[PDB]
Amino acid sequence: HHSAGCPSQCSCDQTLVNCQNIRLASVPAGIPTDKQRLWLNNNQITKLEPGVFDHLVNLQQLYFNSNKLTAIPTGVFDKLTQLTQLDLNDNHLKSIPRGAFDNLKSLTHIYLYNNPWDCECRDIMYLRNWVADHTSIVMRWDGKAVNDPDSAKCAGTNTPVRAVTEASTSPSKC
Repeated sequence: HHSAGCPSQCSCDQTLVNCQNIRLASVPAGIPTDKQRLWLNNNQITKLEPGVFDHLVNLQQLYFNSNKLTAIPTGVFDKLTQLTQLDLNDNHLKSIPRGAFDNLKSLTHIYLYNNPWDCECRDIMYLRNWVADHTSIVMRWDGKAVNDPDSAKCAGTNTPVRAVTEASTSPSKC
């Protein structure tokens, strides 16, 4: 008999696929394409499969904070041209691949804080430049969203990623 599109581990609103807080180790199959909001935060997702969000073209809000991501496939957000809010805080990200955010032209809020950004490695230069060119959308949460471009910080030293000088980075320390 006919059932709803919703992943069975998750809960669904008219506008929201709520998959937060359910100890997921991977992104569930069958996320409906007509929803504008996806919460995958506070899980234990360690990887994003290439192509996972490609059909989710109407998505406006994607929360993926407090997971265990160590890398982002370069083209993973390519189809999310409507996306206005993206939360990646509290993952294990070390850098963003060059051009990863190229197609995210509607973003008003991106959250990047509490990731071990590796500022000794020259791969950090894409994120450095991107933050520096989009400071008005870099946000941290403190009750409400607060615009703070210094909130993406280098692992260990806590210096802002956007202040990193290329000369302090190395291509062989990666």
